[PDB]
Amino acid sequence: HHHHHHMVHITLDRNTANSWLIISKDRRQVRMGDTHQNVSDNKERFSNYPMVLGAQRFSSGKMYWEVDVTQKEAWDLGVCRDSVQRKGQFSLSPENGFWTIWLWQDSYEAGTSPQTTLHIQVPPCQIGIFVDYEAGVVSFYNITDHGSLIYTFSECVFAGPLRPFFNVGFNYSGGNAAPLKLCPL
Ligand SMILES: O=C(COC(F)F)N1C[C@H]2CCC[C@H]2C1
Repeated sequence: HHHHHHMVHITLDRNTANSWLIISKDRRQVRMGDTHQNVSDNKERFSNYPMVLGAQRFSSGKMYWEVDVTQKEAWDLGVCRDSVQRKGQFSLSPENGFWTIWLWQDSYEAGTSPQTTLHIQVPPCQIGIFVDYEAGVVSFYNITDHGSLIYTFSECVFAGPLRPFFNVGFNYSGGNAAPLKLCPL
């Protein structure tokens, strides 16, 4: 792909984080803590899952960023509407305002309803995410495999401002403690 020139500097929004997340000082890395991180509750925080949003809001244009997923067993990545549900249980789907892929139990899937199997020969250590607001496109790229396409959501109905979306996953296994990291431009 040739989307690298639309690179944007994403930072994480502490106020949206689940209360167990630890966001680095530079707001570029997030991981699961082993306990509540001693913050007050607020209506923005994802309550049920280890999720956080980027601070940036996008309503036009083309945007690209990269995320490091090295040695994680489980995670979700993509974009979502600014007005997604924060509290209780929900599925990741375009109907609920999410355009995402994930790793879970040694398989990669796109967050369609129902979910779509992905065909990845080279397990990615870094994922590129491209959004074309006007075209209604969200695409995912395998940076470890020379930028190969993973998945394209097209005919997207955003229906609002978009925010970068992250889920570090639970760590029931003890094998999923590693952070998500926003990679330098
Ligand atoms: O955004 C989409 C589909 O495009 C892309 F995601 F593949 N949508 C929005 C959802 C609400 C109506 C049915 C669902 C279709």
